[PDB]
Amino acid sequence: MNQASVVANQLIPINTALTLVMMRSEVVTPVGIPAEDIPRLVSMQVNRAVPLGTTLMPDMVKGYAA
Repeated sequence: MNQASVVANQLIPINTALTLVMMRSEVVTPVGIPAEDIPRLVSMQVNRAVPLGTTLMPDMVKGYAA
């Protein structure tokens, strides 16, 4: 209950460096990268196109580890 994940606020194209305008948060299931990790994600690249409204998962971000 109430646990938020990072959700794409825009289509995020492949190999694009994440910016704050790209990353909303929402309480969804399954649970993705926690919202609190957004600062860590800024400037990291996604390794695939991430459609609008997709929950961002650990395997979608180059080099990401919690």
